[PDB]
Amino acid sequence: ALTTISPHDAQELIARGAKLIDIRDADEYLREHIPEADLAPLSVLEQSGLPAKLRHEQIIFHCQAGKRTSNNADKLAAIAAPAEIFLLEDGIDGWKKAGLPVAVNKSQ
Repeated sequence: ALTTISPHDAQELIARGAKLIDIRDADEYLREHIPEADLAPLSVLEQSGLPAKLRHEQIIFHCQAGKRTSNNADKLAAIAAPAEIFLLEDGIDGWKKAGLPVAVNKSQ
């Protein structure tokens, strides 16, 4: 189910109970961390497979500012299956769409 959403409403699903699988770096990005996310890179999505531990009804798949997801966003949707997989409109904004900073090593 190669589908996507808008960086405004997508913040409703996640806030509704949607797991956000970040298929990005870990330590390289350890600096910042979305207000949720769920470490699950191709490595894990492959070696581990579907994010069962982070599987519910509808799971998302994104965490970039436009690179090349569509490349393997198909088999990927089948990797997190059986489940409703979705992509995040080219734009890491979304959560930042409302000028909201992610979880940094120093919040307070």
